[PDB]
Amino acid sequence: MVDAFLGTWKLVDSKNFDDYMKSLGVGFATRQVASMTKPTTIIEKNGDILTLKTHSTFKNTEISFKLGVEFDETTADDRKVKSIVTLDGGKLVHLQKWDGQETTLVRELIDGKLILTLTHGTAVCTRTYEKEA
Ligand SMILES: CCCCCCCCCCCCCCC(=O)O
Repeated sequence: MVDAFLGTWKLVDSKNFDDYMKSLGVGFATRQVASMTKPTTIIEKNGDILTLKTHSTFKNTEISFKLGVEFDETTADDRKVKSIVTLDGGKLVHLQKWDGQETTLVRELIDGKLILTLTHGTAVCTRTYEKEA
């Protein structure tokens, strides 16, 4: 179900990421470096466990989860959240909850590119990844 998302992906476009980070309370210096960073995202499965790595010259993260099963997560900006990832309309939807707040990280495939839409508050960021061979 999740197989077309699997592999290694490289950031090739970013819109409104500063808006998104600022909504989350990320400090100006972190936003400044992040705005010039191009992460690599690696999505792997082993049975129904998915592992999603984000690698960069600035911050690295890694999460493992089962679709539809809540997990604890500590984000790149150091939020401690309750998370769930599910498939919805063919999109990989990651919902994070903390302190009554929520953010969604939605991944979809369009013309072979991986489009990540990040929403928090009114901020909507779109980041595009292309697949590495
Ligand atoms: C990984 C780049 C550094 C961002 C660090 C501070 C903001 C983190 C915000 C939450 C995570 C965003 C992930 C964006 C993405 O995977 O392209």
